[PDB]
Amino acid sequence: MRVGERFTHDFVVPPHKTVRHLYPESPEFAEFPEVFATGFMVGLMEWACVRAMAPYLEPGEGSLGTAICVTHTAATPPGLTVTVTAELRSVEGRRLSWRVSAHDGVDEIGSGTHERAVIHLEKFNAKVRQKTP
Amino acid sequence: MRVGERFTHDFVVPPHKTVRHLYPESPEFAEFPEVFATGFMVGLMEWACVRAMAPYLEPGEGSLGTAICVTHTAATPPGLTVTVTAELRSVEGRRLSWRVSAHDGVDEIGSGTHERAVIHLEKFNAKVRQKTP
Repeated sequence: MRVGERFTHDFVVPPHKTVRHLYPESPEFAEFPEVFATGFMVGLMEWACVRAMAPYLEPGEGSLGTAICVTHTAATPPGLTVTVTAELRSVEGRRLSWRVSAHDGVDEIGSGTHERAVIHLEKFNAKVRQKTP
Repeated sequence: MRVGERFTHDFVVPPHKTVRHLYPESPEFAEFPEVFATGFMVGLMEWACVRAMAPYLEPGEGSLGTAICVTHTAATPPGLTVTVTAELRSVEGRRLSWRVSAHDGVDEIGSGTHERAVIHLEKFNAKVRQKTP
């Protein structure tokens, strides 16, 4: 995969991706404005990068997000379409860095960077099960 | 509200806070490992800060996350307790900046900064309506 390549991905925001839906178990978020949650915008940014990566993984491999650095600069109600642009900045071993950017058809809603690590799934899964209570 | 003020928030990770649960609409996340998603980790760090700032907000005020910049350095299967620490690093009028970190009892899982803005809830909510389809 080539540094500089861009992938864009569109998502109509449903009613259930507001801050109250991220944590339905939180009383403290229960009365928040009905806007797209930062944690859901982050997942939508990961989703874009994972889709861009998928052609380049060997069977048995996947990836996990290892860092996120983004701003969230305008609020998005349900119904608008959020487009995420993921651009490859670098590949160093199993580490990929992305520039990630999102716009709701009205405003830029956020941007910054995201890093992912390529993992061997069977091995990672067996390791992480050994910390399971 | 006081700079260097610290809040701890403990949360037992349930099975439904994996990558697959953040976006059940996504075929691409369907076979990810069953570990605590970044977007849910972001959410939990935001929840810690909203709890800490609550006793300082005036009636009719709330807040929104305006930036998240964190690493995610180890994985967490359901069942472990994630403890988030939120330490206020600056307040300048409406803008609060927190140093956030989380550990799952076994590993430090993540570290960085979270910014939030105090909003006038009626006035903000009116602004969301003028862009609601």
